[PDB]
Amino acid sequence: MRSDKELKFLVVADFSTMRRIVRNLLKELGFNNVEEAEDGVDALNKLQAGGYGFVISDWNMPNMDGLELLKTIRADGAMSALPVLMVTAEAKKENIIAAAQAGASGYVVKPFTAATLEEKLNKIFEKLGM
Repeated sequence: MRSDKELKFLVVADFSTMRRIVRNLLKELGFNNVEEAEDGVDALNKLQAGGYGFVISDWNMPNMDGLELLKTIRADGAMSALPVLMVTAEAKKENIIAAAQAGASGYVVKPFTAATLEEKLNKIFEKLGM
């Protein structure tokens, strides 16, 4: 429905190209309420204003990385409920375990196709009920 398509996303990544790819895939899926941030600090400044419903973060970023962003989110009372999808690089399963242990709603490995992202997004929406 139009209503659920209203879910507000925050895409967090140092690389503009990455933010562009994700933002287009979201648009292909019908989600137009998308915002961007370039590091963990910029993201927290936007999240604290509230009213966000889903966060997608890349892993390596300056100032505050993705893992650190995730722990910060999970430790904040008002934010601990946010669904958070972590993007990680291949050859780094340690990153996958780390994200699971920190409370990531899910992870997606890059590069990823339009199909994979949707696949992971849908799995998350079932678990939390959306």
